Amino acid sequence: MLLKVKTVSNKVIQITSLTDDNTIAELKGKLEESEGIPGNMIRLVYQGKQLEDEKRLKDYQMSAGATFHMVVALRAGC
Repeated sequence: MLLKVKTVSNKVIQITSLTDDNTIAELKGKLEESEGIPGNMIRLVYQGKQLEDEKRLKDYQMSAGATFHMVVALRAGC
C-alpha cells in the first residue's frame, strides 16, 4: 500500500496508494514517464535484493517496504 522510493538524486517520495497488478513496474514506469525520460538505468534495490517486478501483488501486501532507486549516468544526463 504505502512505499517510500528514494533516488540517487536525493529525491524521496512517500505515497500511500500502490497497485496490486504491477506495483514495482508501475512505480518505476510512472516515475520515468513523469520525468518524461528515464534517468539511465532506473534500477532500485528492495531489501538489498533486485528484481521485484515478479512481486507486483506480493509487494502490495507489504505496505511498508523501503525502496531505493539508482540512476547510473556517466555518459550524459546531468
